[PDB]
Amino acid sequence: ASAARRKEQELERSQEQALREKIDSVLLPILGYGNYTAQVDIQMDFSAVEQTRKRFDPNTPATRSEYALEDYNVRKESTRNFELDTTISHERKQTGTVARQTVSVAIKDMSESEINAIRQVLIGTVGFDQGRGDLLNVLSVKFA
Amino acid sequence: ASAARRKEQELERSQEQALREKIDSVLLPILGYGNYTAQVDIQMDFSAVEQTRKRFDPNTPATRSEYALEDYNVRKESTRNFELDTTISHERKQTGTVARQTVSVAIKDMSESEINAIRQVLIGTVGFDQGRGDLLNVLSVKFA
Amino acid sequence: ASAARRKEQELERSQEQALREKIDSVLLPILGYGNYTAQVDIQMDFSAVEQTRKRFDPNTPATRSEYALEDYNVRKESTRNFELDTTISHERKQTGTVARQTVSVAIKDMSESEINAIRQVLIGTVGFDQGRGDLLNVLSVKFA
Amino acid sequence: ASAARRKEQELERSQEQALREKIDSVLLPILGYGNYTAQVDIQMDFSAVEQTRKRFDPNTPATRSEYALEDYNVRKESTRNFELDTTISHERKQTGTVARQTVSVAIKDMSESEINAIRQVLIGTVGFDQGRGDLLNVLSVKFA
Amino acid sequence: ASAARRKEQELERSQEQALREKIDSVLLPILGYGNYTAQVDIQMDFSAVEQTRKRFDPNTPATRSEYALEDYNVRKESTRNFELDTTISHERKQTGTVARQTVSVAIKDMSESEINAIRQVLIGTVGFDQGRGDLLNVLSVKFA
Amino acid sequence: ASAARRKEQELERSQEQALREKIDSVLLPILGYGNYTAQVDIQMDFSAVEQTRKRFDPNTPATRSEYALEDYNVRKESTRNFELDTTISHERKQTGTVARQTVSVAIKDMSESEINAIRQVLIGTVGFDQGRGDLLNVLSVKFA
Repeated sequence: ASAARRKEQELERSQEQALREKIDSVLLPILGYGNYTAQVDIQMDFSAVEQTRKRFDPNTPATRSEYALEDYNVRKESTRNFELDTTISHERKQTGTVARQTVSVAIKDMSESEINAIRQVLIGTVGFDQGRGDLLNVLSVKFA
Repeated sequence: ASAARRKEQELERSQEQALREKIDSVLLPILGYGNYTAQVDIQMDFSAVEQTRKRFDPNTPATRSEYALEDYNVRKESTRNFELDTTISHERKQTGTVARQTVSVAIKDMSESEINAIRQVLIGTVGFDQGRGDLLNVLSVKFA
Repeated sequence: ASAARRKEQELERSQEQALREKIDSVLLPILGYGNYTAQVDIQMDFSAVEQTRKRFDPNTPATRSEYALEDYNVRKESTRNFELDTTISHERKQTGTVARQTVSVAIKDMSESEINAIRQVLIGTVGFDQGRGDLLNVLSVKFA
Repeated sequence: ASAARRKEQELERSQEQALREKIDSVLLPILGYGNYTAQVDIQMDFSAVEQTRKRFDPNTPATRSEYALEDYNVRKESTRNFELDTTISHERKQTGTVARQTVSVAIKDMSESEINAIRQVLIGTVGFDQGRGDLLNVLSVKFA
Repeated sequence: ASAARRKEQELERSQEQALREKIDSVLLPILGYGNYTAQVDIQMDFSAVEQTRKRFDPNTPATRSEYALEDYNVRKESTRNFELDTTISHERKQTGTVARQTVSVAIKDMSESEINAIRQVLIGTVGFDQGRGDLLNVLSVKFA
Repeated sequence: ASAARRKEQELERSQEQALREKIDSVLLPILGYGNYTAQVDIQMDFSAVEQTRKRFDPNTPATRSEYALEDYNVRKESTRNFELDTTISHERKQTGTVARQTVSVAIKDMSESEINAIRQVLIGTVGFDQGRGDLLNVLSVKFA
């Protein structure tokens, strides 16, 4: 029960560790050893979702049987059968999708252009996405 | 029964410990050894939620059988059958989701800008989220 | 359960590693050792989708049986049967399709034409596709 | 489950390797050793599609039984049966079809005619096809 | 599953190898060693198609039974049976048909007539067919 | 499955080899050693076709039973039975029929009459047939 849950926790940590390497592999040759520091956080969910969809197309009907009666003298009778396009889809979702991620970078003292360029580099280095509400902050402060 | 519950408690502590490392890895090189102190708290729940949804689309009907009678002289009769889009979803929730989290940081004596910058760094260092009603306080006081 | 999921994670890393070789095999002879740095990221999904389609062609009907009555004096009666073209398709999707990919390249200090040419080379070196919302950034910054 | 999927990945790499030989066998004697560089990418899918078609020909009917009544005095009655041409087709698709392919070639420094001729040679050397949205770029840049 | 698929790949390579010999057996005695280079590509499919056709001839009917009534005074009645020509065909397609093929030939430096003659020779040497959208390019470029 | 298919490939090669001997047995004593070169290609199919035909002769009917009534006063009634000629044919097609064939011959340097005569000889030497869209080209070029 709770034995497996702890394992899940460890997995999250692993993800963070991976990120903590990648940012280390890019900022080190450009900024320098001891002139930067950063940390990351990854939050995920472990739900279990299944979906079954069964759709129809009402705009394309096909007739199979038809009966009509038009007895004037005004008796009018009609009986028709139809066949429709059916689509069935069955989907199972993954377990462990990343929900949110936060990255913070502090640089020892910079102009606006340099910070913007470093942020642009980190955009591809990390993979920031605005759809998931991700967070990425880069700034320069005085060390001590 | 109660043997497993205690384990859950330990898990919470582990989470706090993790945070107590991350804040230590960022504030130490910028502020300095012995010039800061902080503690965290994490509160979670261990419920068990299952959901089953079965939705329909009323705006897209598809006809299958149709019978009509229009006997004037004004007898009018109609009988129709319909087919609708059906969606079935089954979801199971996780056990151990984080509900609230509190972070407090005290700095030995600072200007407003420095405190704001440190708070901004901690925002990404911790992962503060306003949706869950999280709490983060950073301030400077005189030590003794 | 969770034992296999971790394996999936490793697979993603492998993909990134492959890319980290290819960019190394092209930029090295043109730019030079120690004058560039780059990192990549690949995000995928592990869903399980099955589809079953059953289509009809309403514009091409074929008659099988026909009965008519035209008793004037105005009794009119008709009864027809039809046969239609039926197409049945069953599809199963893959597991592990690439969703998004980000590439970032920084070059030590360049004119606009050189950067454009390097980007064009990397376009075929990596395989950037705008349909998936892929990201590729190449820029030049001052190293330290 | 995931053990076989990795194998699929390896297969893709093999394809690329093959291409990386063919371009090496053509450009080497014409351009020269150390005056060119190139890389390729191949993306495929591993779906499983089955199709069953059952077509009819409505323009060519054949009568089998016919009954008629033409009682004047105007009773008119008709009843006919028909036989139609039926075609049944069952198809199974392959697994591992190539979807897209990208080729990029850089030549150390050229006139437009020479680049056009090299592109024309590579057209048959690789097998570029516009139907699949393939990509082939050849250009000349200054090396370092 | 995937073990046999790889074998299919090898088969394709074999085809190319065969072509790479035939062009070598014709161009070598006429052009000379070291004055030409060429490569080929063959793309095939591995589907599985089955067909069943059941055709009729409506223009040639044969009567079997006939009943008529011609009671004047105007009662007219007729009932006829027919026999028709039936043809049944069952076909199974091959696996591994060649879809497209590309040939590219470069000759070290030529007049238009010589290139046209070499192309004409290669037409029969390879078997170029316009129905399948085959590609054959022969040109002369300056070597280095 | 695929083991036998490869064998089929080998068979095709054998056919070509046979042709490569026959042209060698005719052109050698008339043209001379080292004054000619040629190659052939044979493309076949490996389908499986079965046919069943069931034909009738409507122009030759034979009466078996006949009933007539001619009650004047104008009641007219007739009922006849017929017997027809039936032909049943069952056919099974071969596997490995030759579809197309290409022959190309180059002669070291000729007048039009000599080339026409050599083409006429090769017509019977090979067996060129225009029904299958066969290809045969004979020409003279300068060797090197």
